[PDB]
Amino acid sequence: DGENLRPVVINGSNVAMSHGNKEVFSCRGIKLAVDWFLERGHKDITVFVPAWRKELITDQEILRKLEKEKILVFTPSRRVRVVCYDDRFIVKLAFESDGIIVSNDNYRDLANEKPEWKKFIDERLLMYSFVNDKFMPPDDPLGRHGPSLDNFLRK
Repeated sequence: DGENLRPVVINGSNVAMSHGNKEVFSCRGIKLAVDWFLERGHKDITVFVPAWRKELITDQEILRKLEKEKILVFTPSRRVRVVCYDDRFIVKLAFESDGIIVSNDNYRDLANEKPEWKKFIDERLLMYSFVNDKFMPPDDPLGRHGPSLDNFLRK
């Protein structure tokens, strides 16, 4: 009740994959997005990647530091392979933290589930594009009819 900037929650798996070669998990995509939000002034950032990424993937050592730095968490997975969907962990954290969800995933699945999540997703989803190492969020994140980038990123 004081931090005028919102928390940021990042779908790492989609970011990494949306960086570099479409099929390559280019970790470095996360840090770049984190450096977008750290220079803007955000202190609360969290990036959810499945645990198996620790164990077509480049720069895994990025996921070591961001984890130890309080920014990253490794969602559950194991063998039987089963991977608990990080999708829910992001939506629920961003919902309660009053933050944003950084993803090119529309989250139609979780929106369709319950009407509070559809409202929150459509109002607080921050989409993006990568051009090389240029993490460019739109300055019209809800299209034109919603807030600008600054307004969207702040309480």
